[PDB]
Amino acid sequence: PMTLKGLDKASELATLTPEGLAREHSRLASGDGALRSLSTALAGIRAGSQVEESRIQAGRLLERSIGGIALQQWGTTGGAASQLVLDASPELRREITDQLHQVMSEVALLRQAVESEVSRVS
Repeated sequence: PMTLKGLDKASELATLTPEGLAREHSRLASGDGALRSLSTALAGIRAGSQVEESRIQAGRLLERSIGGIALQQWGTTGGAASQLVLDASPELRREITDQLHQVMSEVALLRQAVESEVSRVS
């Protein structure tokens, strides 16, 4: 459940911005960071879900290249994503954001899958 919460914050990533991209990134990449939690929440599902699909779906995302930078990057500072943003700002926020929103879309598929497993337990 806690892992899902981490992914829940990812919902904000779908509403990321350019201004916050430079700032939110740092914060979103900090403790509890929605950007960082997104990557963590995903990893949590990889070993949090009792379905190979959850891990496969999560893994595929964790291995996915967001904004041209691995997703695992759009969830931590000092990565390639940081450099990617260092270049594009207004456009990145447009494309990167558009991609982020889409990234969460797929996460919802895996997310719901996890809830289904934890739900079935009930």
